[PDB]
Amino acid sequence: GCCSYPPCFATNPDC
Repeated sequence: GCCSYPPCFATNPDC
């Protein structure tokens, strides 16, 4: 889960 995990939300343009 990229959009619910804080560091993967901050790095990826879609989230």
